[PDB]
This record gives sequence, C-alpha cells and structure tokens, in this order.
Amino acid sequence: RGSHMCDAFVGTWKLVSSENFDDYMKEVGVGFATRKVAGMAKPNMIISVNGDVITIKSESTFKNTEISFILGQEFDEVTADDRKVKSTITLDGGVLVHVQKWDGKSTTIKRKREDDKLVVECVMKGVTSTRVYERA
Ligand SMILES: COc1ccc(S(=O)(=O)NCCCCC(=O)O)c2ccccc12
Repeated sequence: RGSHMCDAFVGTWKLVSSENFDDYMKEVGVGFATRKVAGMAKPNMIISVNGDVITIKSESTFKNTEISFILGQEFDEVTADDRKVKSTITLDGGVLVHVQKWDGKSTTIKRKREDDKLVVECVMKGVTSTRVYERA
C-alpha cells in the first residue's frame, strides 16, 4: 500500500495549549471532579494508519484511551470521561470529523493539520474548545 492523505495525521503528538475546555466539558455534562482532573491532563496522542484502519491513542495521567476505526463506519467508544457513545469519523476536505452521540446528545470533534500543528476543535451546543498539539 502507498500513501494516503490521512498520513498527515500520523505520528506522536503532545498537547501544548487548551482553550475553553472546561466550559466545553460542562456543556457535555462532565461532573466536577472529572472536569478538574481531566482539565489538568496534558496528553500525548499517537495516530497510526494500517490499511483502512485508523488508530488514535491518547496517553495521559488522567486516562489512557485507544480507538480504531474505518472512515464512515460507526463504532462504540468509551470516552476518557466514561461516556458510552456511538462514534462516526469521516474525512471532509482534509479534516477528520468525529461525531459522538449518546443519551440523545451529540458533540463534534474536528482534528486538522495546521502548519506543523494538529488542531482539535470540540463543539457542543454553541460552546467550542480549541486544543493544540505539536510533534513530540
Ligand atoms: C483529557 O480529557 C478528555 C479527553 C478526551 C475526551 S473525548 O471524549 O475524546 N472528546 C475530546 C476529544 C479531543 C480532545 C483531545 O484529544 O485533546 C474528553 C471528553 C470529555 C472530557 C474530557 C475528555
């Protein structure tokens, strides 16, 4: 197999900035103690691609997570904050668009390459948080 456009996400990334994540988590419904501890985390994210399967791992002092998925194909995800959600991730104009659905609610997480950074934009009900990762 040769290159894929998604290979631009592949690598080891470290969180360097976070804006409005507490308010985003509030909107998602995250409880106090989880918000405080999760908010402190400075995770590393490892993204790899193997055939049609994309894997996103996150390692931090808060929680270690891993999701593997095929674009456009819904999967079960247990989030860092312990929600059990139905997730679908697609590629739209170079941007990984990740929708999580649970308990009649929905949130969208966009991951995109900007310069040498990987920018993560999380949106829930008018509230947006921006998290920026750099190469590790
Ligand atoms: C470190 O704490 C978290 C990580 C990921 C998630 S998530 O379910 O994967 N949605 C956010 C995804 C992008 C954030 C990031 O990877 O830096 C959390 C969701 C709610 C509260 C805390 C979360």
